[PDB]
Amino acid sequence: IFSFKDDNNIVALTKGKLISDVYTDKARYYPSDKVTVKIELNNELQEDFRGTIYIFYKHLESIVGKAKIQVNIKSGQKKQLNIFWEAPKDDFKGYLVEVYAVKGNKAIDNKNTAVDVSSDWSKFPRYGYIANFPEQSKEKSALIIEDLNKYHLNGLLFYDWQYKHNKPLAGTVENPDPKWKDIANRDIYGQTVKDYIELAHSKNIMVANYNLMYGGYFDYVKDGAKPEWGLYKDPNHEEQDNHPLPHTWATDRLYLFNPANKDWQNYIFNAEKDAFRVYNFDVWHVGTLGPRGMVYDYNGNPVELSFTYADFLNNAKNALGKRIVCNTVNEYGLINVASGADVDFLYVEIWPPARAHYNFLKQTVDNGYNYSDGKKATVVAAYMNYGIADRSAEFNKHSVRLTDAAIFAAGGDHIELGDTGMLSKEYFPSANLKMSESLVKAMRNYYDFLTAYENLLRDGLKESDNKIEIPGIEISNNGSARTVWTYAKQKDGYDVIHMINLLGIEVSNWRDDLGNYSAPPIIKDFKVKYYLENDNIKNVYLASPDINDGKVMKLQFKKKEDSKGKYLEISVPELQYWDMIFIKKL
Amino acid sequence: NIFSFKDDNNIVALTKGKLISDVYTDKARYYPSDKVTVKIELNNELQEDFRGTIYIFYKHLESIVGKAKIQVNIKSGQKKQLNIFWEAPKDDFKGYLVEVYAVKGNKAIDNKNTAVDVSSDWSKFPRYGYIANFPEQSKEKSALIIEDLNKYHLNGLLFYDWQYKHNKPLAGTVENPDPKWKDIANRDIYGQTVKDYIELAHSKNIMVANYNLMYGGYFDYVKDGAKPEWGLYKDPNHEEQDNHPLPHTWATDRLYLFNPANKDWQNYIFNAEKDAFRVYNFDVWHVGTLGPRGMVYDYNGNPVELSFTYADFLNNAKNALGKRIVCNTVNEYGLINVASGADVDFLYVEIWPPARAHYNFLKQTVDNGYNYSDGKKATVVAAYMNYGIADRSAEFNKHSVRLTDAAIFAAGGDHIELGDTGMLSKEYFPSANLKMSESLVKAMRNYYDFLTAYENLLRDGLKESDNKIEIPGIEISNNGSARTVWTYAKQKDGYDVIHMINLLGIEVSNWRDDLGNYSAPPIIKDFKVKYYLENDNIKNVYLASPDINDGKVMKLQFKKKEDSKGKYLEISVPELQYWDMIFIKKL
Ligand SMILES: OC[C@H]1O[C@H](OC[C@H]2O[C@H](OC[C@H]3O[C@H](OC[C@H]4O[C@H](OC[C@H]5O[C@H](OC[C@H]6O[C@@H](O)[C@H](O)[C@@H](O)[C@@H]6O)[C@H](O)[C@@H](O)[C@@H]5O)[C@H](O)[C@@H](O)[C@@H]4O)[C@H](O)[C@@H](O)[C@@H]3O)[C@H](O)[C@@H](O)[C@@H]2O)[C@H](O)[C@@H](O)[C@@H]1O
Ligand SMILES: OC[C@H]1O[C@H](OC[C@H]2O[C@H](OC[C@H]3O[C@H](OC[C@H]4O[C@H](O)[C@H](O)[C@@H](O)[C@@H]4O)[C@H](O)[C@@H](O)[C@@H]3O)[C@H](O)[C@@H](O)[C@@H]2O)[C@H](O)[C@@H](O)[C@@H]1O
Repeated sequence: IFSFKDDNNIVALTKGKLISDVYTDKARYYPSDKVTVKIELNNELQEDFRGTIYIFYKHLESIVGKAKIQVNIKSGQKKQLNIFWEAPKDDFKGYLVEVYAVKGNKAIDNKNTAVDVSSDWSKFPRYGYIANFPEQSKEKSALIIEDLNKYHLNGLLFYDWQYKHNKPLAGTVENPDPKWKDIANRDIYGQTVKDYIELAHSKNIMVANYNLMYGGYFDYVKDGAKPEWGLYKDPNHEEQDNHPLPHTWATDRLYLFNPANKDWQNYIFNAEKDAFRVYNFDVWHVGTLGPRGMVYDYNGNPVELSFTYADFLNNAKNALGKRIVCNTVNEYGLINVASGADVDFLYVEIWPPARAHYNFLKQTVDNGYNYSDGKKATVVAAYMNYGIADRSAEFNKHSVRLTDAAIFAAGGDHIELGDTGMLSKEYFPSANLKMSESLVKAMRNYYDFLTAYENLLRDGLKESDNKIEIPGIEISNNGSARTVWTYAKQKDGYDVIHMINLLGIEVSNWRDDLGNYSAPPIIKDFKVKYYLENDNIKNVYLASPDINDGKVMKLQFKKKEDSKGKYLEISVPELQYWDMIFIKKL
Repeated sequence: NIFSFKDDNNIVALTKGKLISDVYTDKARYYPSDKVTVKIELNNELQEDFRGTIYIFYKHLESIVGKAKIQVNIKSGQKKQLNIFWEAPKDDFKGYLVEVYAVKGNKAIDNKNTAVDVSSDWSKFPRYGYIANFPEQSKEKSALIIEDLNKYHLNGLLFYDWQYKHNKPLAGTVENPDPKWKDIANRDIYGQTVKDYIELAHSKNIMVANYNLMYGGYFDYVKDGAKPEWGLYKDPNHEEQDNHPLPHTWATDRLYLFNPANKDWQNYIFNAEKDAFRVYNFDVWHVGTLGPRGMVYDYNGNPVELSFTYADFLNNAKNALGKRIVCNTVNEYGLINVASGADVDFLYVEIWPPARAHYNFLKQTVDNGYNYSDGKKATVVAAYMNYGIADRSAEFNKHSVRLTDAAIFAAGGDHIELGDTGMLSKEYFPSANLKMSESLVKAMRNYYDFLTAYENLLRDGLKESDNKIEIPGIEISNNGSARTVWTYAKQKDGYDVIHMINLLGIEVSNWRDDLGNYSAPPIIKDFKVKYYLENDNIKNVYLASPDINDGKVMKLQFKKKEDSKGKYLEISVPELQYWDMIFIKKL
């Protein structure tokens, strides 16, 4: 009766009319932790409810637990219901949690959440951000943290919280200044920073401190940095490299330093040590600005910037006793960081206008996997609808979903959600684009999916060369326009096939610069052919954040053979944006 | 066997180059069953008369597919040329090594090799070069230059800055072409030299490519009938047309850019090109691009993302002209778009430091072109060597130039670097301040023979292999890291192939060597390579290198073994200097 085909499942009639929300107390759980599932009921059935709430805990295709609770709730009344569960003992596992409201012998509402059991964020990063630190009650800060925990975000990057790039702590360790100007002359309140950190930590969220690897203000000599540590655009120390900034900001430019200079390292590590002593950050998120052209140290020797990164980052980790993440802009330095630096995971920011094609969302994640020999996960910053980011306007709910399907299916994570809603540009506080209610609802599904299926998306997978066909439909393996983008991967116990619908896409630009993409065409009851070596295939499944909020469905299939060999012919009921087929092997 | 180098009757070492002065062929590529003419130039510098035998062996990978011999009497200080005729075997898209030996008594005293490519079309195995200067000159002089380039088996040549204007390539009319004109840099171009080169190139089965941008026009383009409505703009109000700035002394101060998706621009530039192709018998339009332009808009203020306009422009150009098309995607800007959607003969990528400085990019550029085309298009790379010293009069670094070619060729690529001025040092092809030393020329002859002769093992039906490689005692990498042997494996029908590229003398993984000061790699002799291979139906193990006996295959000793990581072949390698290709023949 919890099956949606079943005549005793009228959920489509009454969806969201009893179950208002479902979420958990934390972002991440240690094995055997108590998990608290929180259910918010709001009876909008215009009728009193006297029934039962069913909860199923699922690991991929399997039921790993269930619970039921009788609940009455009168028309127009609200209630909360908490369900308590012990996280299973296996580390690094994702689960879907399915909640059903049942009256009589019939399911009348359903909503899902997810649970990530991971002892460390670094295998399955789900990075978000906080860009604003105004004076506000701890109570208001707690509400923002609760909002973000809905998406199971397990890391938060605090963007432009610090005082100076070469002196992040305002005041001193013995007496910290409670208020200061950031880079853009915004007011930052230290107590808001501290509150966010504590609230994050109570939900097992890692908190990351943004600063550049190599930046200092116009007046860096006053604070005790030397021109002799600098990075220069010429071999005669005339023009120190720099990042120009708008004239109302705290300094007219950030001057750049040589990361390989040992005096810069000692100086910046000491300044950060002070910041980490006052503000209980877990991570230093080390920013970079990407390739800088031909550059030189003070004495005119050329500097190969990317060759300096790993040494800097490993020394920084040792100096601070904290975790490190480095942003390799446009993959500049990614090979060097992936193979040599003890970073928690890889982080790649795309700046435009190269890397516009959908395939780069996949390929960036593939490069991170290959250059790390499969040891590091990859986070992508890929700012959606960037061409309209100076408009008072909305994120396009279609292109945002396709971009996330592209990154998530490839085994990546997309840094996009935060206190201001969603990122529209590299300056995180810029918030001219808002998420509509429909997009928010999509993101809840997509982030539940990213969590519950993490074991099939980015755990022990290799690329498969088994051929896929979708008879009658144009396909591509690389995100080409007017195709279903499809490719396969394999791991121990499972083969996974992804289908991403670009049939509505005329031009394969993931960014959707006018914010005007449309709903993909919907294909129902079609066939996929998967050319498989082995015969011991008992079951084939599908899950999609577009279909019943990520609930697994068993698919019909047949074993067949034609001129290209043996294959499974898989019956697929529906594709909207993104479907994940998964085949259970031995 | 007196021809093997380990044999004591082979004393080639002492008298190398003292009798066989050169070996080469009449054409760049051959159709199946064409007559192949191998030309052997003798110059007896032995200081005694020679009365012996010249042996020619025709090799396909490990196997002898033919042989010939001719006894020769040649006196001390005499020169003679032999012409030896062979029939190209019937299988298309095959490369061969041609080994020439001078034997006196039972002793081999000299050796020189060349190669032969049997290909009915250049596009599978492109070997692209250039011609940059078109002064007034005799056909006989043009023929000598084509002969020099043919030594390297170049099967296509890009004519760079031959044309009159980027928006009007033909000077004069079709019926009355101007016999000469000024190019974009105000150099004198002679029409007859362009024509002579085209004709000479065709006689050797060399494709000739006409350079011009996709979307460029001179400062006075309105006079020539082009409209600013077709243009590409840096703002949405059509205030400032996008442009490529040029020196003030040149024919135009700048090249104004147009929107390739504008059908009126297409129609105009296709007609302009149609006239040039009616006069000059070019085979290919090599369509230039400048790479990313930032945010650009059409005349009405609509944003244009350039990379997504390329494929359709190129396909329309091909259909309008009836000619072959190639398009350069600068730093891969547009590469996926062209590779997946354009009917180009092959892919072409300029790659630039600092972003793409790492050795890995030489391989990854080729891998991308291959993956994005679903294995259907070959890739050519432009990577201008020793760029940092290229404004002053000097020599190329012979070590970094070899390592760059090893990396490109091993990956299944080709490198556009050789032409009328010697070798490329800048993106402005005529800039020729760097010269190749004699020793580099000698290496390039070897490397281009190797590129041709081993084309079937380098870029014909190969996939990446995940079979483990170890080199005990030596640091290795799969990605061109500094202070390693760069090694990886590929497999095809009948062969596994293992490349080793020696980056042990490299401090920083940077292929360009901007100061021109890279050193000879260390030489590693008599070492072991472990190659973990499941199947044991192995026929033999071979090695070829352009650094060792001019590309001649050697059979290697190996042993079947097993340790905790699985079964492996322990392969004994006599020597690695720059680049070895091991290949393993399956049963
Ligand atoms: O007189 C003293 C000077 O002489 C010499 O330099 C002359 C000029 O050469 C070039 O311009 C002449 C040619 O212009 C057109 O073709 C331009 C080139 O098109 C391709 O290369 C594109 C691009 O590559 C490099 O930039 C990479 C990348 O960098 C980013 O910063 C940028 O945002 C991206 O858009 C860009 O893709 C390179 O730095 C840049 O110069 C190039 O524009 C193609 O592969 C090249 O072969 C081709 O040259 C025109 O179509 C041609 O007919 C014409 O010959 C050069 O662009 C000018 O900068 C030079 O002034 C000496 O070499 C120089 O030292 C001296 O200053
Ligand atoms: O009048 C409005 C105009 O300015 C606005 O944009 C402001 C600037 O934003 C960025 O620079 C500020 C930023 O600079 C460094 O960080 C640069 C980037 O590097 C990191 O690695 C990271 O990945 C990025 O998120 C980060 O932005 C400092 O380290 C950091 O503290 C500062 O915030 C741009 O780089 C500048 O070009 C901009 O001027 C407005 O958004 C624009 O639309 C207007 O141009």
